Amino acid sequence: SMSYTWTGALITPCAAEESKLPINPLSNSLLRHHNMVYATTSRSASLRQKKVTFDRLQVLDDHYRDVLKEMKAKASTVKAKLLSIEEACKLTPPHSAKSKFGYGAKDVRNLSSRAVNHIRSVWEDLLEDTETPIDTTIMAKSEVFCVQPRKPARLIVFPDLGVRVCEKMALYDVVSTLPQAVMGSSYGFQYSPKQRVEFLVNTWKSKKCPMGFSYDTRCFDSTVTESDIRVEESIYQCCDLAPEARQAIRSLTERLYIGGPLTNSKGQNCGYRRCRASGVLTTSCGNTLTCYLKATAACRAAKLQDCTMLVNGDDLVVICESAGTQEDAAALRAFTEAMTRYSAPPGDPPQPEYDLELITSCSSNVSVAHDASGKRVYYLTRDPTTPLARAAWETARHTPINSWLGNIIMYAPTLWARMILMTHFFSILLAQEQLEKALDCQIYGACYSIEPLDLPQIIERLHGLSAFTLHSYSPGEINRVASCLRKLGVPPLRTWRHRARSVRAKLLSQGGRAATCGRYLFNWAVRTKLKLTPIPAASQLDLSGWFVAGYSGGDIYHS
Repeated sequence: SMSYTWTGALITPCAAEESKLPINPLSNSLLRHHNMVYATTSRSASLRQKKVTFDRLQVLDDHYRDVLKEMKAKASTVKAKLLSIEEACKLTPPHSAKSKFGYGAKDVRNLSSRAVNHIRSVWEDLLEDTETPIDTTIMAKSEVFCVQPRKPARLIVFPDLGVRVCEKMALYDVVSTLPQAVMGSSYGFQYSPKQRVEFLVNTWKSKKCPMGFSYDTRCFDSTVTESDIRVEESIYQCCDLAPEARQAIRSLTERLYIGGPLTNSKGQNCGYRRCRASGVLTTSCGNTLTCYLKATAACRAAKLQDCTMLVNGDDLVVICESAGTQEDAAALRAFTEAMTRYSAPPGDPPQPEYDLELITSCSSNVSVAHDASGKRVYYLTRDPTTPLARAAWETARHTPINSWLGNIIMYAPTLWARMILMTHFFSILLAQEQLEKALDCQIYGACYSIEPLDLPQIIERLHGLSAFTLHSYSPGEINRVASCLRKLGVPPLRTWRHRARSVRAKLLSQGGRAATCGRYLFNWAVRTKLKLTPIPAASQLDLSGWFVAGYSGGDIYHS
């Protein structure tokens, strides 16, 4: 059926939309070519609609059903708990979109009487009404990018804050625990960057002759069918659940997940969704499950040998035993026809790779570097263009989320993150004495509140001490970085080394946590390097729950 249907009304914005990168002194010392940095706005929604709207084709087969039975079997071992209104409220992000019922995020997080009563009533309605479609709002997503040799805004769809709190009560545990129990090592959100790199390399090294490929589904969300969502429910249904939870999941599937009416910010009727909503709690879990089910069966259909998959929602990467150049190519083509039949047509065409570093999954790839001793260290990196563009934008305007902080944490080992992201921002946090001001960043969809001064502990725990001593990067990584900076108008690396020397100096002067930041994060700036030893306060840090599950668009916040 059509993924979408439109009345004709337009996807509208609430407030104004900044699209051009301002001419700010602070951001300008970072990226001079400001006209190459733009932000999507509703003005291009039309273009996205035209692309995400289409008729879905799906033909299931024995392979699909065998894989589904296998997954259900594992699902059976799970026992999910219903969350208390309190627990679910504390998950609501402080800046989560307010409800159209006289209360918002803050009121929710605060167990305010009004908010709570509506939540109670919304929950009761989920238990009594098992059919009535549930309203959702549709917005043009505002994301920053660099021009190309422009991308239209993505569309987000989400129910009222009230329903969102109920989703958490009935599904937070399920989506935080089931993916793992079902997909085992193949579930990607269980791995921290280091861990993922480990899994990729060990896997690659275990194949007699490895062949790997990433597979890009053309607009995954709109490809998810009513059947996929029902099959996804059938899996949640194998869990042990409290009666009201089982009903809440049933009602939520029929009234929200499978589809429903779309309303713009003006309260007008935009159309109807019959595919995945990008802004619900089960979006990450559903997509990882759906994509895993289809890919596994497709691998069988294609006869790929001894496959090892890693799934992160719609992102998919596969490593298997090579059967030969020609064979692999045909096998990949088979795999693709299988996916197309399962309703997961390719975007870019999948290409077989025989060098791990060439494969790109989750927008990242493996690269090598050496530590103090010269030992080789695999780490995860990526073309730094988007990260940099957003760093500049986030520098010129105050934004709800700080991708830079999120990128430092996920790419702490990279050349650009250490030399650029670290220098620049610490430089600015000093000048404005906000090294202690906690900022919100995002990790796998979840919103985290973090103090920059904690970065050293965080980084050590998630990557190890080598993250502060990596050096002698591969030429390809260096060239991509250098090339990038030239393109964006960002000062060359030598200039960053100089700036870092200053930043570090000032940080050390301050002593305390700051002095540590300078000692660990910038040890690469000096030549008479210090001997970096384990940071005490690190392991004392509670990082459990940091790399357990994805929550992209799940309205999750536990910090």
